[PDB]
Amino acid sequence: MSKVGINGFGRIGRLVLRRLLEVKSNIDVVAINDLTSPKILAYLLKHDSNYGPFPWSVDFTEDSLIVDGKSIAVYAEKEAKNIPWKAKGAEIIVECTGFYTSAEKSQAHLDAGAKKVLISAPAGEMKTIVYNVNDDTLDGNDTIVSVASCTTNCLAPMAKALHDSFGIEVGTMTTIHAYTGTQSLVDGPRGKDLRASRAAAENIIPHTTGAAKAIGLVIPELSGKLKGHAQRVPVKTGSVTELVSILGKKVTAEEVNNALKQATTNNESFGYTDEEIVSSDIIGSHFGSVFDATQTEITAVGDLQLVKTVAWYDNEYGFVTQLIRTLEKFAKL
Amino acid sequence: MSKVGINGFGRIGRLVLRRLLEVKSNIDVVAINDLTSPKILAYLLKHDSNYGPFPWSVDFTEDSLIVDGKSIAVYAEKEAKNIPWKAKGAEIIVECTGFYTSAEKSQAHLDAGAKKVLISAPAGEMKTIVYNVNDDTLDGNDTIVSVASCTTNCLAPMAKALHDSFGIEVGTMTTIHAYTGTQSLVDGPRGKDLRASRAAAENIIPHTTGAAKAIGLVIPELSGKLKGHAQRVPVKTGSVTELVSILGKKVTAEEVNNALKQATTNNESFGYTDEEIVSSDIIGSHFGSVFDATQTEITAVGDLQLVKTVAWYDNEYGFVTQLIRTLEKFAKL
Amino acid sequence: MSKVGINGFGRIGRLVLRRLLEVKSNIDVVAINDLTSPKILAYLLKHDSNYGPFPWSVDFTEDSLIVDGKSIAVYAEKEAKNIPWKAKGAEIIVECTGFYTSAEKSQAHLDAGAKKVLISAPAGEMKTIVYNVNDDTLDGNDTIVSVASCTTNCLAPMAKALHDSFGIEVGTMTTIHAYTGTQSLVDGPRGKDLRASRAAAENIIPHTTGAAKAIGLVIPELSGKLKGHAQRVPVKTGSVTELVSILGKKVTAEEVNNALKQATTNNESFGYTDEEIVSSDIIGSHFGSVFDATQTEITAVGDLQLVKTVAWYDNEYGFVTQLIRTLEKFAKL
Amino acid sequence: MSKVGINGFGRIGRLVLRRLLEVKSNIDVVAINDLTSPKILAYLLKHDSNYGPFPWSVDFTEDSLIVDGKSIAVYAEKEAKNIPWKAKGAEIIVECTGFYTSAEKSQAHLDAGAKKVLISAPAGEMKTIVYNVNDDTLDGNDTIVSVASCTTNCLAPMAKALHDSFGIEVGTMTTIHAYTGTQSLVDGPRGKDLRASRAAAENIIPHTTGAAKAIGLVIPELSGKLKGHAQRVPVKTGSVTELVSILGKKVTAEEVNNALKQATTNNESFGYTDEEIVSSDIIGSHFGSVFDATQTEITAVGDLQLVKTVAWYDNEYGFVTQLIRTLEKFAKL
Ligand SMILES: NC(=O)c1ccc[n+]([C@@H]2O[C@H](COP(=O)([O-])OP(=O)(O)OC[C@H]3O[C@@H](n4cnc5c(N)ncnc54)[C@H](O)[C@@H]3O)[C@@H](O)[C@H]2O)c1
Ligand SMILES: NC(=O)c1ccc[n+]([C@@H]2O[C@H](COP(=O)([O-])OP(=O)(O)OC[C@H]3O[C@@H](n4cnc5c(N)ncnc54)[C@H](O)[C@@H]3O)[C@@H](O)[C@H]2O)c1
Ligand SMILES: NC(=O)c1ccc[n+]([C@@H]2O[C@H](COP(=O)([O-])OP(=O)(O)OC[C@H]3O[C@@H](n4cnc5c(N)ncnc54)[C@H](O)[C@@H]3O)[C@@H](O)[C@H]2O)c1
Ligand SMILES: NC(=O)c1ccc[n+]([C@@H]2O[C@H](COP(=O)([O-])OP(=O)(O)OC[C@H]3O[C@@H](n4cnc5c(N)ncnc54)[C@H](O)[C@@H]3O)[C@@H](O)[C@H]2O)c1
Ligand SMILES: [Cl-]
Ligand SMILES: [Cl-]
Ligand SMILES: [Cl-]
Ligand SMILES: [Cl-]
Ligand SMILES: [Cl-]
Ligand SMILES: [Cl-]
Ligand SMILES: [Cl-]
Repeated sequence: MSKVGINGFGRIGRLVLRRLLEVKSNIDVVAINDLTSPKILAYLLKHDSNYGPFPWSVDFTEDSLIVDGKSIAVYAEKEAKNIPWKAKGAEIIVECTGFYTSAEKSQAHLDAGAKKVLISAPAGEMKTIVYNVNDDTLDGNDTIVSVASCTTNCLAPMAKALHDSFGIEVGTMTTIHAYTGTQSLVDGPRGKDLRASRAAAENIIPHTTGAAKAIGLVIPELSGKLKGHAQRVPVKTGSVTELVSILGKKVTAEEVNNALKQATTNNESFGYTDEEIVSSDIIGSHFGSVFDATQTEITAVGDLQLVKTVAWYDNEYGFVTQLIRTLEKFAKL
Repeated sequence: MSKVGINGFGRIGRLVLRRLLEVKSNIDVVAINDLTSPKILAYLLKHDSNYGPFPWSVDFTEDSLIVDGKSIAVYAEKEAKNIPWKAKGAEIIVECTGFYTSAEKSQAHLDAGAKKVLISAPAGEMKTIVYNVNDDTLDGNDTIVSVASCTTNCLAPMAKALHDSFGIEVGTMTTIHAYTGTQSLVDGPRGKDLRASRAAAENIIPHTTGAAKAIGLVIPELSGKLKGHAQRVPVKTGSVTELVSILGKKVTAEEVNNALKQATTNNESFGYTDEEIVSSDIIGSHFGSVFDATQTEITAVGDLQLVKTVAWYDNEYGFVTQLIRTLEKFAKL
Repeated sequence: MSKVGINGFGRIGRLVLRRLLEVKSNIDVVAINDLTSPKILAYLLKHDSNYGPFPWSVDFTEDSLIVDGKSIAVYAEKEAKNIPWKAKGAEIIVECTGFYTSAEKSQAHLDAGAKKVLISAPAGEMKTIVYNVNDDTLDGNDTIVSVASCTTNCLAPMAKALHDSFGIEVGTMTTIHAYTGTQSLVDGPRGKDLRASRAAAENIIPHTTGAAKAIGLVIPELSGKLKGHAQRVPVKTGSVTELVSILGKKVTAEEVNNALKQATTNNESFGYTDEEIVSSDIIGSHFGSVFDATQTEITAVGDLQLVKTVAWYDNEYGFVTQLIRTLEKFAKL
Repeated sequence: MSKVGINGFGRIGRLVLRRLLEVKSNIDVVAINDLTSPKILAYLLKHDSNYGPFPWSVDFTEDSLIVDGKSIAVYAEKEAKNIPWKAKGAEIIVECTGFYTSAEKSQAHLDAGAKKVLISAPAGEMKTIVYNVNDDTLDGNDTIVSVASCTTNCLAPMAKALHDSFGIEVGTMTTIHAYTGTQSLVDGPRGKDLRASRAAAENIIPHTTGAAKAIGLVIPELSGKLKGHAQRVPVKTGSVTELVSILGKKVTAEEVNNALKQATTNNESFGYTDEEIVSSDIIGSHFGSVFDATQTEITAVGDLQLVKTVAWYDNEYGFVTQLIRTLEKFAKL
């Protein structure tokens, strides 16, 4: 299967395409569905506030985009059941709308004539892959899979290294996270969630995330052992996850950092830094997660020890590189 | 005619209530319509990212707000014609949703039992008032009235003063304007305006406005003599309007500033400053416009002269002060 | 009664005046030292990007400010020993410059003729007060004293309550903190701290703070039990401190929240909220810290329990209210 | 000579070196002077909040940078007359500190052993070059020259084009400009410029600029015929210049646009767009100026006409491409 449709040509959807082209995948994006015109999708693909001009030619007709000379159909169907995926034979749907995050809802793509769906968000109790952590759980028989959230892709590889080297007995995470499209520009209603109603670029905004809760799906041994949340803050992309853990062994910072260094060596999904970087330095990252040895902290009082480990992530592009790695493997099974 | 309803309890609508309590108007707001729950409306009213905590007590029930101890009904009817304005006797509707910006649209509130409608926005060729420029044109027969935009309330008093003192033969305006809820948080579709699709807190974004174009509604002798546009920029509120004019007389800067100063004297709508202020100093202003003498500029070669005059405005609260002066006059006709 | 001098009329030092006038304190501020002219200090006092217009009249002469009709002498001596504090009889110095944060350095004010110094920052091993936590350790003999940081003033009352109710065995803190004047507007050298060189309004920036490390000066039984750091983010003021603890007893969330609530009752320094607030809601707070029951989290596995507690603080005005409470007491001893 | 030194390794100084490497220049940067250590300079060069990772290797020793394998000497001499430019034979100094913006001040570099200085800012009455507008006025005997400001490089080619096609009789300019390091992060003294004291990322801040006033240095026929100013706003780089002119002929929008379009054809310095861009789309531009046809406006009343023309500019990288074009020519004369 080398035929993809993108449902939801948003921040993640457009970057899926940009990254497919960047790595010369033999995947062919043949169709896109959204809620707008080809003219507007083309404007948006061409001009990006976070990543700058598209590196390839972009043009449009009344029913398509022309991206680096290839035609991609554009549809505007509110309900996935009505999307004509059969029309151009879209086999694998990259589900990036946020509105189909369960096997029940993403079934509508299959009903509509697609074979597989890769959901770009947590999608409940289904297979949930962080590339280079648990992508060997994938088989030929899988039809609807999740690559979880940006935060899950940041946390999982750090948690996994810690769990493998030291054991994690219990832990809590806080991500200091760039604001996203689910939040508000000015204070006003945003469904039921009171905090999401507040002006995102003018506030620190606590926010729920399931990355830690649902880590069970990626790292089965940590199931139920982690909790966490986010503080959404006014940067446009680039985020950082802090994990505070009780480990199964007494450790030093040096030891922790060496264990992480090993886990990131020749690891295309998981990077390492001992440089004094800030969030803008992670924009454009090709990793799902970048461990930052400069922020490691061990608080010890006798036999008790809290270990804080910190990893950066580009919640847009960095996450997308993990989505594509997983897509490329999903496509070959 | 002292009982009011607010349709659209947004940036403008919530501030309408705040300003009304602040000046202890004899006007009572007896009902609110929006699209959400009293809980959410009360949360937004209590906590404001731009003006801080509401200065009175705020609580709610399943169908009401309780503000400063007074009960205000809350309805959630998306079509104005369905709002049960008669239940609490709402007579004047302050229309702040953005969705009824015409006589044809806003007459739905009359169908729904109200007596008059004041529209918080330009609304085509109906009676349109900038308080202390043309509120003397209001009469007993006016049933649907507009107060034009924030930008109109800024531009008009400056243009009026220039018109009366010197003549404006032609002019062009640029307002450098705070972002608003019609813009986008992250890059993505925002109706059909391509620029409006771009991340508002991360861009200078050219934006069309009608303030100059429709100035004839407020200053009839300047009908068709002005054009202009906006540059939307990343401040939360607070804006500034520049007008470049060919006047009907040769002038000096001191002479323009003195004329403006005279027009702002005992003028509750139109302030003056010669202080080196910046936009956050205008937040919370009780004027619709504050002329800034430090920015006046006369550019002349022989008989060819360009005059640049600049005024600040808090496009949320300052505009709201104008809306409320207009409302209090409208209610006593 | 007591005559005060302010050294460093910056963000903090200006708000010290504002808050003293706001509470109608008996303290008279008779002198200010900074590095600039009365005209510039008057401009800055009058117009504040975070708190708006000064609530009292502000004027200047060539050597003073006139504030609400009262004269305050202005000096510009970069070395504190050259400040003529005796000329106006300034007895208590509020040291707000950043450059005299030790007993040895602040001694220069005593040499220059002041009697006491209160330093608006950590200042090594001196008496270090968080009002309503340990202000009872002050006595008539103290002549140089610290009120620690904003973060300490947020952290200490929350750590005190947890300590008093449950014991803290070990803990780690992260504060997501507004940017301040120690940081950089654009990427450029900023002393020796590499991360402080980076554009503050455009980045999440890891940053060291001694709040947790030196907490033993305020709560001696927690000496050595806490560590932490900051992430500096693009909000202009308003900050939040998370603390992850192992406590000496097993607990529920409700139980933690009730203990904190009791601790905040009739506590003018330490507030409580169960509302879904965001950082701009803390701006202008009259508390040093506001505990947020909505963010409390207990992660538990077997007999292991991590407890996350979170408190907001207005690192500018809120801290200042603490500084003023301490100042009022220190001046009467 | 082809050996260059940079004085002021700031936003402009560092981008000078990046651009020199990017276009594979002949020029050999042999020395840098600033105020700090090689370590700090290396960190700043390597990590850039606006343009991302340096595309070449960066290391340092105690007295040098090593960039793409080449050693560059670092000095820390706050007075230019003391910079030891003869040690590595720097012949042309790119003066980017902002402290030597006159002939008399930059003479210090010649006293210090250099032959020529190119000042990255206006510097009074000396040859002032906007590349592809008046670079042919440079000759073999010029030793101190200016490239003016970012704004000048944006305005001049638009003005030149309008002047050549229609005549400019008189005109006034407003640039909506990214904040820069001359401004303040938080409200605090900034020399004598009151508006520069105010928090740059939280305000619209009127600011003077000589772009229009000194335009006669670049286009002598326009001397005295233009004036203008800036509004500094909260975007990190990327700016826009609006010019309102009385022209020598009556025109249509299409006529202005086609004339501009012709002046931009095969012009490496002056670009054209008819796309609906916003400021972030100009970041990384290799033009000094990009004329934007979508914003052209003609306001006409009988006999009279005002013509608004607008061009974007990356006040950092864009301007730097102009500086480098000029430097390459200067070095070969
Ligand atoms: N932004 C991030 O940092 C991030 C990171 C990882 C995962 N995700 C997830 O990826 C998904 C997309 O997030 P995003 O930031 O790209 O959101 P977005 O809001 O930028 O994009 C959503 C796109 O889907 C379209 N859309 C909405 N409803 C639709 C429908 N019914 N049919 C077709 N198109 C529809 C919108 O028009 C838009 O173009 C979400 O599930 C999100 O949780 C986002
Ligand atoms: N924000 C400004 O600077 C400004 C200044 C002057 C005028 N205005 C105008 O005032 C009006 C409101 O602007 P705002 O900035 O407060 O917008 P907003 O988006 O903050 O508020 C609109 C409110 O109306 C509600 N709403 C939307 N459709 C509705 C419907 N059918 N029925 C009931 N409620 C509905 C929304 O839920 C929201 O609470 C617009 O016409 C706008 O142009 C805005
Ligand atoms: N969030 C906060 O801003 C915050 C919170 C708590 C404590 N503090 C502490 O308060 C102090 C001041 O912080 P700020 O944010 O007000 O800084 P600031 O930079 O806004 O103000 C410092 C003032 O000191 C002046 N100054 C510098 N050197 C001087 C000298 N040698 N003599 C006299 N004046 C001098 C400056 O001109 C400026 O007006 C620091 O110790 C800081 O850590 C700050
Ligand atoms: N930033 C822009 O948008 C822009 C555009 C065009 C021109 N310019 C001009 O270029 C010049 C530099 O601007 P910038 O934005 O790079 O400034 P900046 O503040 O980023 O850089 C100035 C550099 O000079 C160093 N410095 C200061 N005084 C010094 C001295 N006496 N000796 C040696 N080094 C010293 C600083 O440490 C810093 O690294 C200014 O003249 C400015 O007007 C700036
Ligand atoms: Cl469906
Ligand atoms: Cl959780
Ligand atoms: Cl209706
Ligand atoms: Cl117009
Ligand atoms: Cl506008
Ligand atoms: Cl620590
Ligand atoms: Cl000028």
